[PDB]
Amino acid sequence: MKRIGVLTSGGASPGMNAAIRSVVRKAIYHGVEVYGVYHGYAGLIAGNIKKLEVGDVGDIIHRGGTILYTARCPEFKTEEGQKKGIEQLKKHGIEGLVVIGGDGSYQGAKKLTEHGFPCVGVPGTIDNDIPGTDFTIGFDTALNTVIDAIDKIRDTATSHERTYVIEVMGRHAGDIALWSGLAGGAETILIPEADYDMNDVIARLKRGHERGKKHSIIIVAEGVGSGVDFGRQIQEATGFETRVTVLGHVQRGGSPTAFDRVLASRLGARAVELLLEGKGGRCVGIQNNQLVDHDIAEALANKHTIDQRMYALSKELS
Amino acid sequence: MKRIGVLTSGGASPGMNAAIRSVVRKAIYHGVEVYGVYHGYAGLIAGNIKKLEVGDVGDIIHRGGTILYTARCPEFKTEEGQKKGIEQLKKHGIEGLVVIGGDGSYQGAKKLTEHGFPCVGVPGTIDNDIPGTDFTIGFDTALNTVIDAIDKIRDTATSHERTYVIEVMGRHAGDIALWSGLAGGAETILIPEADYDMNDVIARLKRGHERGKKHSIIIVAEGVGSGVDFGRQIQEATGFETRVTVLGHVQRGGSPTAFDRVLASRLGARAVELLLEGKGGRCVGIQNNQLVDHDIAEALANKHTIDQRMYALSKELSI
Amino acid sequence: MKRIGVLTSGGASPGMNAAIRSVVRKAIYHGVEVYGVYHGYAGLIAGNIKKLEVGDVGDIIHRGGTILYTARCPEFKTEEGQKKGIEQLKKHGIEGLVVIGGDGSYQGAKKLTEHGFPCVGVPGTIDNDIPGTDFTIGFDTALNTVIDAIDKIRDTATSHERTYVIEVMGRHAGDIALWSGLAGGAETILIPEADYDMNDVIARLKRGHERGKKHSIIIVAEGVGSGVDFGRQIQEATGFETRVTVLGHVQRGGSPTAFDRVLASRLGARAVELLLEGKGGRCVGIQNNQLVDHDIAEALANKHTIDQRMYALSKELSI
Amino acid sequence: MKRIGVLTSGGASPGMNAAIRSVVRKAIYHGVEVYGVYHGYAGLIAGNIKKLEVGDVGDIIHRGGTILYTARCPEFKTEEGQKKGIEQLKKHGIEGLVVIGGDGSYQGAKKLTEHGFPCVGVPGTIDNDIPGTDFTIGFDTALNTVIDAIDKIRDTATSHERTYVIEVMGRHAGDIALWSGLAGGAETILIPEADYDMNDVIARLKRGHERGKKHSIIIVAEGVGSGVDFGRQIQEATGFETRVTVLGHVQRGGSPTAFDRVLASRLGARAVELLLEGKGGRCVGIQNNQLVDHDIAEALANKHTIDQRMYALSKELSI
Repeated sequence: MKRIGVLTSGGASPGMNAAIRSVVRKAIYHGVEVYGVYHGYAGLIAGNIKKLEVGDVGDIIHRGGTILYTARCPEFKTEEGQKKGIEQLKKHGIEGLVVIGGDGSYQGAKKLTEHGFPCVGVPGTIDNDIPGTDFTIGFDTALNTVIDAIDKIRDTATSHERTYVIEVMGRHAGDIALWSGLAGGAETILIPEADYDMNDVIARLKRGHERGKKHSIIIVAEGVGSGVDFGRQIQEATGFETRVTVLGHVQRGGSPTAFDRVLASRLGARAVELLLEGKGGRCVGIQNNQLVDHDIAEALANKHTIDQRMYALSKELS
Repeated sequence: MKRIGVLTSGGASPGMNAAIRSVVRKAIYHGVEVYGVYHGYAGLIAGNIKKLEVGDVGDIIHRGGTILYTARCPEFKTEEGQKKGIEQLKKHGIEGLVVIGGDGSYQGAKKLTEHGFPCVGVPGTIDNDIPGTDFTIGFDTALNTVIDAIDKIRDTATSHERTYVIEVMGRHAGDIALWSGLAGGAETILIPEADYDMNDVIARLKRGHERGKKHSIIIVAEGVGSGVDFGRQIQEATGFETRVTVLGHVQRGGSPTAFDRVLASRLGARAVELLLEGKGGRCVGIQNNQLVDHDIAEALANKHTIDQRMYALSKELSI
Repeated sequence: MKRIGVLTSGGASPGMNAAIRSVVRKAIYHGVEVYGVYHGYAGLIAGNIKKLEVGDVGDIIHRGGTILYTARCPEFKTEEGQKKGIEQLKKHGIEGLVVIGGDGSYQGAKKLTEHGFPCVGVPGTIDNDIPGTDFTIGFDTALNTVIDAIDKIRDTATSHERTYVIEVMGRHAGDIALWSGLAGGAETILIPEADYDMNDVIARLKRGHERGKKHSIIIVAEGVGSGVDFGRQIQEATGFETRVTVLGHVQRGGSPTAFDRVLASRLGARAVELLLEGKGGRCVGIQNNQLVDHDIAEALANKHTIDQRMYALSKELSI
Repeated sequence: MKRIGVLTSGGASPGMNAAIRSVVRKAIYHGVEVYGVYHGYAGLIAGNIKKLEVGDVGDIIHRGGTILYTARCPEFKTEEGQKKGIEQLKKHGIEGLVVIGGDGSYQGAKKLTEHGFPCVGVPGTIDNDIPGTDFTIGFDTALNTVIDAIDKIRDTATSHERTYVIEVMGRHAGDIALWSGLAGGAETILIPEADYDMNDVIARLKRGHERGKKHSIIIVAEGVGSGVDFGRQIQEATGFETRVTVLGHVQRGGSPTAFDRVLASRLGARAVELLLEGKGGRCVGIQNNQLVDHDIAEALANKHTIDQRMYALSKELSI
């Protein structure tokens, strides 16, 4: 390929810029041209396209967010929209596309290949909810953002404010909550992939309160419910003053950790390799500490799960 | 004096441990013993008191929280509680008490000295709402905790998600919201002191959406209302999708910044000087970048005010 | 005036971007245009100049370094260079210049002012060594970068290997060393502004070890000497294993703290006010926690000092 | 078992406390008592041992260092010391030992193992140089400490000072340098496990400035040489001003990252299970993202390697 393109879609994840940097440098290394597609598939249809030079990625490896931006584009989820995209790619001489984003962005990667445009998906999201990869780019950073908040909460325990609820992201995937909860030494972790009894939870608060536990910290994945609601119900049920933190989109931001930069760099480069190998409709990932790549359709067909042992471990440790 | 005591009261504040360290080390340097009182005034009344050795404060300067803990004590708001408190101090041969905390800790200090027991207040709280000091110990750390959140939100630029409400601590004082908002480049800051026109907030929003502004960040002091409420109001009224962060007690936690450890070290040491030089019923502070102390009652009689020019400036820099 | 300019000179300082943003926004608030001058005085001479739009500082408040870049320029020390600069300014319609930087950047502002061109200086450097201000923009951030290192070192103590020497920046000023050493609980601090005695030092270290002091941390301002050398000088004197950290230029990098962003915002805006009021040849600062401005020549005439009580306090607390 | 023990040996490593916490909590869940052995093997021989209550580990998961302390012990490398150790263990009714530390600590585990005392090794070090595991507890945290410095150096840019040398830890392993180098966007990485042509290095450096590279960063593992010496070679060969930063022991310090805390928790817990399962003379680890365990002596026979494709990757990306 003489020229490829790269875009980000699905909302920000720390390490997207590291991944863009890798795609650009890896391709330029092999003599390939790289074009930035701004604003995701929306910018693709709109022809918001511009060459990325070696220097254009020379100061971004440590930056959060994405220099290419992202934008939702339902228009691309249609035939006429995909056609506008294809047309814009051909007009710019772009022969293949690296798509960095969430599972949603993958669908578009697939369609493009079917119409003779090799596209490879790179997992950029904090959710860690993409099949065919143990870890998505940004998950590690989000975890550290979450434990930063948990650590600070540990300093604030008094006798009358001793119970804390922290709501983290994770609409369907409990990964953020589970890993954060374990690393944060949380007493209770509520996730969608595991059922919980609010009585067992309240019972656990009291047991801790009895043996003199300095603080009870409850981690709640957003997919399970509102931090505000859980906290209010707990206070209502126990008489214990309950304080609530809702991190929100903070979890998507900040400079990527070392693990995210490294993962981003490897997957990004791997994506370029696949295109040059003539492969397409593939997504990259890491599995058992090894770089893998799967057919998009096959990968998307699996169901994401969490490590139950780790969930169980977290209960033992508290 | 041969023996003094030290205690922490009110919410946790980053730098409390640095203040405790300073109290202990400054006293020991002058050949005075320091006894730790645990759990604030509740612990004082209960007699939860124990000598602090030089090594008990050797690894705390950089630690958040307070090794002495804090606990509510309504009883100490009565003659009975004050008497019990004094009984315990006397029983342990404690001749003066350094109290590190917020507004309500100072009331206890005033009452104590009105009862003939030497007591000095040190301003330990994040919300900068203590008389006789430009800055309380913990405020600067809290500010940095808030902008950490704001900075991360600036990395999340989705075209349809560019409106963010962040609820910070305040209640009565808008200092945290004001300083973190100015430092964080917030578009709008809602503080309890000033009036706000929701009409103005929305117009400023739209004005920024038109000009292509990538992030609209609104800081709301809890004293003004709930971030979630405002987020809903703003989305209902503009159709701009609005995301909300409520930081909560994260703002009280974490390792103190350099400024807070310095302030804490200087102020804790001064409180000791005041006790050893016969003074009492005073609180320490920093004003116009100078170490000061005041009669507690006199200081408590002044209303706290936010810097009005800084508020005005923040509005000039956003637009 | 209807058009001003702004540039950055001297080493990079965290908060420079916050200052730039404030200059642009404040000017724009009063209907005035701002043109950025890139690569410092060098860029001013070479005519590297471009208008700054409101969107060009819309995302920098939290960024370290400077989007206008900085560079050395000996030519601007000469009258030919200075003239070529005004030439370039008047070519672009710039009626006043804001200069954000260290000592050196102030000389150029003096000269431009001697040549009848309205210029105001803003103190941007980490070493706190700029007259007419208690604190320079960047100082607070550097202290926090230093204590982050000191904090990590505390985690690595081991009774046999427990003596650490950290060398910090500050060419001729011991502010960084003094504040960071007080904030980090250092046992000993070496700065140009106070005589030291390695014997008095060695004894400290031993008395500390005698009573089982967990760790011994020594902070050394680079203007006093090398840390690697004080390290070697300390081992063969006590037999104590000694580790040395030299931080170097990390102290200049990083996102500015809340205090630096606030200072930078207040000083930047004040610099614009001065120009628009026709009051060039000044520098701005904060003194006794109030905003101030001074004639540059007069300010530069003042010698730099530190708070001796604070140095004395750090000695008292490290027992 | 009714009662086991845990200690830490080798340098300090972030996550040791999370590991200690997990050993203690996991044991308690199974109704086993845990006794702390302070100061590693030195303390074991000396009988520096005390029961750890469930509350002794209640606030350490996020703390750097180790509450049990670490110490060197040549004595334990001898038959006599080993027996005194076992004697002290029996003396306290300790039936099994969890050893958290570096490969030095594993030797002692193997030895207590040849003596028929149940011991499980847990890999706690930053250099990632321990057999039977892809990652050691503390490695990830150290990487992030290194890139924090590299990131700040990026804010420090000029035409004059554009070349930076950073010396990082690792002992005999290049892992820290390779991973931090890749994560930090280093132009050149010098590690023990791969040959380097200094002229290629020099040539690559010039190649970069010719094309106006923002900053040139070079990472040097300490086991390859001295940062200061490389920086001199480079300034002398290019005339480019080269600033050296030697991070030193700061890399061992700080609060563990999420991954280190999770790793520590899992490996600590697994280590206890192995003792209760009547195993011993094993070390635990993570390989291919799965919990594993191996015979100590066997694992100790494997040579350390790094990912060479990763190394090549770093070369490709820094053009």
